[PDB]
Amino acid sequence: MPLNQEHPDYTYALRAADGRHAKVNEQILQQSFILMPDELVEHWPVPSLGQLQPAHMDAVLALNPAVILLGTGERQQFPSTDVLAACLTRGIGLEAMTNAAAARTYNVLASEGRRVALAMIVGGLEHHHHHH
Repeated sequence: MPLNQEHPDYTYALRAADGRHAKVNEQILQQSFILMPDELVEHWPVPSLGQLQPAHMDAVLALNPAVILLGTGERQQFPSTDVLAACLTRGIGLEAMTNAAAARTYNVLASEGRRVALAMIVGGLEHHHHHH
């Protein structure tokens, strides 16, 4: 018998990440969130990496992953070198990509079965821009 049961619920799948929005199954997220093969962490109050610090990634470090895929939506920017220090010492593979690219790498790692932390930041919090 498959010994992976007891309220496993339904396996969430990422359908499409455009960079400003993220379509998780049928859920449209427009913020920053952490997806892992354990649960979905919607609560990540870091919409901009200008506040990105191990102190706010502590929750991520507490989960203790092997590789962390950071999606910068469509606005690619690298995390503070301060963050890299904490990652390097633990041996954490922190990768900064776009949501489109991260979705591909996450697919591979999901099939590998290795603990990957998918941190998606979608830079699409705004609405109807200026034209009416």
